[PDB]
Amino acid sequence: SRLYKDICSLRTLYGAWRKVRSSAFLSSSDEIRREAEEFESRLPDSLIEIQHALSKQIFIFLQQTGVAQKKGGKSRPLVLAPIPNRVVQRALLDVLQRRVRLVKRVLGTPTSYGGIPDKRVAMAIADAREAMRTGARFHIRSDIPAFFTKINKDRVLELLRPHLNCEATLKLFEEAIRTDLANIDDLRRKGLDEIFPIGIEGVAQGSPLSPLLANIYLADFDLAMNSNGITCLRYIDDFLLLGASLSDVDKAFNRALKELGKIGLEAYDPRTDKTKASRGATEIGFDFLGCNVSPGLIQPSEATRRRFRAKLDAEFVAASHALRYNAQYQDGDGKYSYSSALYRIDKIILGWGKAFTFCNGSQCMIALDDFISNKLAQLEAEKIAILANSDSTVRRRVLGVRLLIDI
Amino acid sequence: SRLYKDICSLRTLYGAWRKVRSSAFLSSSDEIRREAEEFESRLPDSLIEIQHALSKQIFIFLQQTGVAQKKPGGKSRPLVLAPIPNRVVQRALLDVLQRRVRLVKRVLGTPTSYGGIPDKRVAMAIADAREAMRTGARFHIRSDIPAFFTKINKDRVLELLRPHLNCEATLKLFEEAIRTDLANIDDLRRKGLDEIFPIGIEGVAQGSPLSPLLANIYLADFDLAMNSNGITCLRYIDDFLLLGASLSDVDKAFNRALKELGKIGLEAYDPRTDKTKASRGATEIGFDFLGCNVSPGLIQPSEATRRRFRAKLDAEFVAASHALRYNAQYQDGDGKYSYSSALYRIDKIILGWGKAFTFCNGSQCMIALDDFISNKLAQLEAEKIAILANSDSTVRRRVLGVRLLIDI
DNA sequence: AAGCGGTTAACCG
DNA sequence: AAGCGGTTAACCG
Ligand SMILES: Nc1ccn([C@H]2C[C@H](O)[C@@H](COP(=O)(O)OP(=O)(O)OP(=O)(O)O)O2)c(=O)n1
Ligand SMILES: Nc1ccn([C@H]2C[C@H](O)[C@@H](COP(=O)(O)OP(=O)(O)OP(=O)(O)O)O2)c(=O)n1
Ligand SMILES: [Mn+2]
Ligand SMILES: [Mn+2]
Repeated sequence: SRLYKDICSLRTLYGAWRKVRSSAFLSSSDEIRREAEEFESRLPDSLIEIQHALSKQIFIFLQQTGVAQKKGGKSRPLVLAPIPNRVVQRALLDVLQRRVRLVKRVLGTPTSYGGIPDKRVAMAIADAREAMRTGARFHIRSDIPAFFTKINKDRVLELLRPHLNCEATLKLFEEAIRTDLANIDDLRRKGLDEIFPIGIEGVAQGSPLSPLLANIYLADFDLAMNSNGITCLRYIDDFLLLGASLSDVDKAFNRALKELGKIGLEAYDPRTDKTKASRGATEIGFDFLGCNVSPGLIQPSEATRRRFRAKLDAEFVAASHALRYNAQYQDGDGKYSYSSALYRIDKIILGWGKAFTFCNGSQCMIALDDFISNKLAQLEAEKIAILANSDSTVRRRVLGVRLLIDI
Repeated sequence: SRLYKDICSLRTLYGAWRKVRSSAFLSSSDEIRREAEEFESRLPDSLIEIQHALSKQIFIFLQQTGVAQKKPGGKSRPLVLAPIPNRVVQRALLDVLQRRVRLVKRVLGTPTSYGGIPDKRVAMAIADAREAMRTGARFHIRSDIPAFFTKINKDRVLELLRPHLNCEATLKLFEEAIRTDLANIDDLRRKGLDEIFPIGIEGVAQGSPLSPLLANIYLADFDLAMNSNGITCLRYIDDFLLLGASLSDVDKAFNRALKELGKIGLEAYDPRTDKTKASRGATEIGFDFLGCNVSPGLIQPSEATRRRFRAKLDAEFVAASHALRYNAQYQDGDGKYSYSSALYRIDKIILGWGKAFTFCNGSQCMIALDDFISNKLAQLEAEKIAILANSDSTVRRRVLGVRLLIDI
């Protein structure tokens, strides 16, 4: 089977591993990094082993580890797997997306944008604002509660059996999407087992296949909803319905509830969940994918700016505490030294402002820059007060220039 | 042959490629890493091509590029930049020669040799020297070989390793790897820089992984001869220390060293004529070795090493002051030299340097260097307070180094 | 247009 | 103790 042969090819497996290591080497978890160093060493052989197993069809997905990601909703069920699992999983995604028509068709879908190669949030935001200015005068925006968890692996499998034409790739794909948690007993003891995809409901959050799986799951939804003069733009779970009449979108959301109902999914009702979903005249402006889409103006959603000001606020108080602490105290992290804090704050402004460069949030950005400018001025004066009466050593640990005598 | 089989191992080759990739991917050179990313793409095939060729013995080293590199003094480092396949096969050769060749493992093994050897550091040599002093070595001569890589003779190196390798194919690969062929030779000849590069049998390429091992193999006869008759010779690459009970014993040793070096075509800086490259005198008073000042009681960074550090730090502060003035009036700033970014980098320079001399015990000069830092620092604050007193918010953000969202 | 062997950003050849 | 897809470090799911 040429499809299966691609999966066992060393070009694919090394391509996949390149993708996996790019993450592992940066992992906060030392074990993941070191497991990757152990895989990077013996690299020709460490992938040939997998290639060998895959070829003789005796590859074994190792038991995973289910952890709880700090989360509004229930702690995200993060399924962390060994490197060979992640490598074989990333391999499957690469071969599926270049060789399977249904996959490329699902990637092709014009109204789907999340987790699709060559597709970005900005493109959706553009299409949305294009629908207004073509007769979109009202909206509903909603998302699927616990989407992955409610995804059914039996429906996933049944949709994929036709377009696979390789019973071996079917077995591999089947084992790829199972979750066998090795810490299951500890997880039962905390009463946490039930949120993980240990049964047929759910896909592993943390597998590379799951976003494709999700997008395949809503293939039917995407088609049904783009009809009746109602335009639906979906990024992952989030869907924006755009229409001429409030009545029209209201009915469409009702059709959506039935459409997601067939496949086990609900959708936050805008009137019921104003903080999770939205409804109204597209003119008032609406929040979508972190932007506020007004037809005159487009900018990051207030919540995104709020988050950003809160992260900035935290850093600045962190610095102030440190400036007093470093004076009169020998030990400091030095992360919060004036030099380090400003350096972090500068790169935070870079990283965030870099993603919103498409947005024109200038009235808001100037306020965010006004917030930063004021915060910067305060700390500067705060430190000069302390520096005004300070010996060289104190200023050194305050400013963040290490002392050689203490190394 | 097991030796050659080893070199044609894709695990051997990939190991070599990993080390080459780590260097090329951080390379300042536009050309060099572009070449490396392309090799990382197509990686599976990129290396089998080399493996096929190595197994077939059809492998061809490609033409290299010679670069005279400005060095302190009028001296130039003859850089030989090679294509990625050259570089991979050469690191492959090094990795195999150092794990399978008995002579090679013995040369790395020698106790008195420390440069470019795995599991070996400058401190281990400084420690060995102090012990020799503790057991009665009260006088020393320290010297260096001029242009050592340039004067090594490939034919002697081949003669030394030919009995040990036991494979004609390994020997042929080694000869091709040692050899230098330059694409840029006509341009160098017009320059007059052609002679510096190892185009001839004399010399070993700088920028080749093999060349540091070759030098250790070349000086192995010197290492045994020097460590005799009450004299301990400790060598890191070219640099050598002769340790003895009496000045006469060290003086006699230097003459012996020149003779051992002379047979192999090498020479040493004279301790009386050149203060910078050789020293002579009593170990009880201090002497410099490998950037350390080795006193029987105290070890510290050497005075030259501290001057470099003081200059590197001074440069950083000069740049910071200039940018302080520039980032106020203009917007074309580099930002690397903004107050926040400047102070942050200086801190990490101070980290890395103090980390290098943790094996030293002298605090007096560390304290004086700390004082100099605090002086330049407080000056820079004076310069920042001044500029910012007459400043709007936009200038304050450009000076301090907290970029504006508007300018993204 | 910037390379190599090595060490706990840096250091030594 | 920390994962995934996608995009010009971050953002969005
Ligand atoms: N860091 C990650 C990783 C994966 N996903 C995936 C899994 C979710 O099922 C899907 C939908 O995105 P949501 O943020 O809406 O996630 P949930 O549907 O789980 O949350 P909620 O119940 O709050 O809608 O996106 C995600 O959102 N965020
Ligand atoms: N950055 C460096 C420093 C040194 N070396 C190698 C090649 C040199 O020939 C050898 C000896 O180091 P020296 O610094 O003593 O250099 P030279 O012997 O070439 O010059 P000099 O006459 O100044 O001693 O170490 C190197 O490859 N790269
Ligand atoms: Mn959701
Ligand atoms: Mn020299």
